[PDB]
Amino acid sequence: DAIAIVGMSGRYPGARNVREYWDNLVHARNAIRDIPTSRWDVDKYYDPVKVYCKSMGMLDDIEHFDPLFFNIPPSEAELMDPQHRIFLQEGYKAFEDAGYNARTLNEKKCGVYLGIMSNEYGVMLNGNSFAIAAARIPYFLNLKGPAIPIDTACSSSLVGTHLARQALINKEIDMALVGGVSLYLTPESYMSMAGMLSPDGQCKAFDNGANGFVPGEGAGALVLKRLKDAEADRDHIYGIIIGSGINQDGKTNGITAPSAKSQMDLERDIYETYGIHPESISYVEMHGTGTKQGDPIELEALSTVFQEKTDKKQFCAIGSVKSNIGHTSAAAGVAGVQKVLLCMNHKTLVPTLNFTTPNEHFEFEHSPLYVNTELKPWETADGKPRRACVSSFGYSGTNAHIVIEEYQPESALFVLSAKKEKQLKAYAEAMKDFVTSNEDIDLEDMAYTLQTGREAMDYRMAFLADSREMLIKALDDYLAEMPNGSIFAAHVKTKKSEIKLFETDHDAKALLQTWIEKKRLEKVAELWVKGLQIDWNKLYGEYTPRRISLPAYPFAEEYYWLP
Amino acid sequence: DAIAIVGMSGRYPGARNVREYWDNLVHARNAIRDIPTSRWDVCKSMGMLDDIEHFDPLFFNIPPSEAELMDPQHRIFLQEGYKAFEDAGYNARTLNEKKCGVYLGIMSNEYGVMLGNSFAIAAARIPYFLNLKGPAIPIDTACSSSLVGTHLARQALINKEIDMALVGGVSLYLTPESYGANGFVPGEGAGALVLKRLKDAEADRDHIYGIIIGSGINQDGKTNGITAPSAKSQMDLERDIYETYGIHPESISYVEMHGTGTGDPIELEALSTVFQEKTDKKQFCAIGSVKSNIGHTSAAAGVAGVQKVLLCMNHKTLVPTLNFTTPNEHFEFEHSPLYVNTELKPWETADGKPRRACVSSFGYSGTNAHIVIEEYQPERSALFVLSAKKEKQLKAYAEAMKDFVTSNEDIDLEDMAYTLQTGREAMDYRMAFLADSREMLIKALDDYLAEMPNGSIFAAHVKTKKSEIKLFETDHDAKALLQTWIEKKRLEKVAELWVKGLQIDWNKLYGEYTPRRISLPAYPFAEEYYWLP
Repeated sequence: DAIAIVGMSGRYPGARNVREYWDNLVHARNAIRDIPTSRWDVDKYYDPVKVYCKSMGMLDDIEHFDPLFFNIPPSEAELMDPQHRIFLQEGYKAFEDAGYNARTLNEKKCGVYLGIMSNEYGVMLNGNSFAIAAARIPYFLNLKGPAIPIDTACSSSLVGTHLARQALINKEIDMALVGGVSLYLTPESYMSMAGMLSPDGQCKAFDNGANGFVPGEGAGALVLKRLKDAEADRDHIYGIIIGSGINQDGKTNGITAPSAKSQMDLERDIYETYGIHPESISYVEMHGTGTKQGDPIELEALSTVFQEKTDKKQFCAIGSVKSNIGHTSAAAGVAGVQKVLLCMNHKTLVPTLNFTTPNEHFEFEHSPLYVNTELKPWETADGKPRRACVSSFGYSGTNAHIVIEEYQPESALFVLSAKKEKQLKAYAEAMKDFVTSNEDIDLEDMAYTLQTGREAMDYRMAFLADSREMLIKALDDYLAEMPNGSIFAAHVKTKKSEIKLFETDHDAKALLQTWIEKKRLEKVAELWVKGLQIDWNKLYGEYTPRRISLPAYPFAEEYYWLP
Repeated sequence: DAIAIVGMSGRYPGARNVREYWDNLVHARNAIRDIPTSRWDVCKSMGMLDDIEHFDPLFFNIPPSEAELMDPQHRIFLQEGYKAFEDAGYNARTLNEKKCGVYLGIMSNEYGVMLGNSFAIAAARIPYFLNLKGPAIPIDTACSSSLVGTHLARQALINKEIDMALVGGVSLYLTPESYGANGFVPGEGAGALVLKRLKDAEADRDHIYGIIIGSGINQDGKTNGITAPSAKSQMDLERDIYETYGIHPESISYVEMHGTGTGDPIELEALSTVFQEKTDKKQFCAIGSVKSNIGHTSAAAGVAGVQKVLLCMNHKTLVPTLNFTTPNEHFEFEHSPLYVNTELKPWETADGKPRRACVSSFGYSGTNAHIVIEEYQPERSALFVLSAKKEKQLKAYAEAMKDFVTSNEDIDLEDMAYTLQTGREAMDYRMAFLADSREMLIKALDDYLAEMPNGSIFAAHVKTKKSEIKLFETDHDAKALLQTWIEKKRLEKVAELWVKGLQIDWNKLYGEYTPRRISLPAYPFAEEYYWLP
């Protein structure tokens, strides 16, 4: 039936994570920049009539990787496509976002479906097959569901989402990591213009001045489960997928041209199959690439399908994040889904950019659709959950469309750890920023998540806090190395002797168990940082807190490029 | 009634301790040497102690600079006295505030003059260090000093004025100025005994070397010259003691004579006459003098003799008296109760009667003493612990224990561990180990000394491990775990924790078999040189 999205991680132009992404969207920020010479020299390729676009939605630090975290030799890192490296990181972080760790994922029937469409690094070098790109994560975490790369060009990550959904419903897997990754590493590839690119370097979605897309980079992952399992497992749930479908354009006027009829059929069939009335939908994240013939075809298709069922006018907002971050290709779908989920969570619609005058080839006034250019509350009538769609179409003609529905749910001991001390310090900084930014965080949920939803690694710190202010001060104290009697920190390999007593002796265990049961948190904390395994469940009686989204591991930022 | 001797320590010519002393006596060794030029430039002979300058002032909370200003007589007795307590199995903790008297025989001031150093302070050193509360009295009755002290301590214990007494003597010969039978050769020495009422010693489960069943002191009075002896006074002394305390001369089988080798014939006649008043029996009582081995140890003479007698009783063995070829012309042995023993032989007793002996000590000032001693007749892995105030001394302690165990094939391992646990202060530098046999024990100590890794051996400096044992000191279930460990089996765990500084309740290791304290090697003091500043 319904598929729950229980974890996400995103890395897009101008946004190192989904929290920065959200902030940028709310503030209607455009992340497209001129291509710097550190990538390539546009002047050596630029011709205005060769490349005729000098702009890109770019990721920062595409060379950074933490190979030691993944048990990969540093020298092997140089030989890895950064698309592989970046997804390995984001994919991992999605799991941690959900509150799952290596221990809890071991032997899980989790499928991995990875959108990917380019091979630039591999060619530059003359391990880097699509097949291996997908298999990296399963190999690392010991997952047992199929690992499949999907190259349907720009629809890739949405197509993957469909396949994962069907495998989950058919009970072939019990979890799914779906995502996409796209980088533009060479003048040659980003180049193919074929007439595709805008000379102004913007995706002018829905606008009469639409004249092509600007290439964007991105890497995004989702964690999917059956809704029934997600509720039983007490996951935190971003939203639910209540319908999806994929099809083909077939014979068009040129293989990269779109088909109105196919787009209508896709959308109509989905709504009919899953009993979804177009009136129930209030936002659509369009493919919306800002191409002159593509935009009006998409608009006309969707409008027509909606109008078949309803006379209501201008009830459904449309937008495209490609207006913000460019066309992130294989990662386009996951970028779009993540926008909609964030919109749902905050009950807020955000502006679509670069829209001045409606495309002449489509009339909005008598349409169910309207272009939203406002930061405004996402209103819903009665009790009803918000519903949205995401479309993604590829140049090869393979189309995807999913329907997402809002999910409507019915002193603490803080522990942190990392594989190196430097990353532990980075972790504490990320948590401090997060708590600073999120004034309403549930302290018990957060602590519970750090306890049960993160792997205890070798470098540890812990502390007590009963308030946001106390929490922030503890982290500040830790970071500033200024003495605080409630802060504990150790390297586990150093302390083995100081812990053995509680591991072997019968009365010491019984003491430790009593400590945990009577909530003697200082004592539990001191021992935990030293490496003692704590049964966290014992900390909780009638009331158990819930896992929530927190910042994920802050990987070492080590530079690896061509050998 | 009876007084138990529950601790002893001794340092005599040729003997750094009471075990070497015994060995020397058994082998009829003579410790008299020519006086070297390092003492002074030269009678040219003396019974000398070795390294009289050596002291461990830090152990005793004394500034190293003060040590140079201390009479070495004070310093050496401080050490020997302390070791006597440890021999008995008592430590700083268990002695704190005890009503223990200190009676110290001392009769010279050489160092003070050469240069704090009063007799009054000499006696008070140990009480000050250990916080004892019985009177501290120095006794100068010349060569009878330590035996006079013994008498006074005995009377105080019987009157219940004190509950313990440290009695002792110390004599050094530091200057040329203060310095067959032909006179005596001067000897140096320091000795101490620990005394208790017998009833207390048995209730407290002390180990008991022997019991004092009679003692007396008196004066020569008017003699022909103040340093001459009085046959009559010696007789009266001995008779009065035997009569007061119901002691029949026939029961006595050894007498350690004053026996300075001058005097001799008067002592022989006196004792012989007193014995003969009560018995016709001939040549039943052996006589000797340890002054033939070690010289005339002066203030320490009494304690040296008492220790010889106790060692004899313990080993049920009589040892040779030396330098005897032909009897003194002025006394006829053949029809006497007395005979000079020159043999190493079994000390025989009839029908399981306890052996009895006497010690006589007579001073040049005319103050005499005589005491009567009776032999005392009493009715799995272990955890061995050692500690010292410096690592160097811990190493020396381990060596001393290994030698001791090597020399004593019949040591009770449980008793020894028990003594190391309860009868020594746990100090800052620690080692511990398990053993279930003599061989394992010796091996462990060897391994420790040779620095050969051994999984049964644990060692730590306590100041370094504080953070590591806190986990056990305050928490209730950690204590329960420790109590389960020590209540009871894992010993390895108790050992690891103990060396790190955790206080253990040694009693809990024992359900209703409890082992007994025994004599073991005492602290091996740092051997630092201090002399005139």
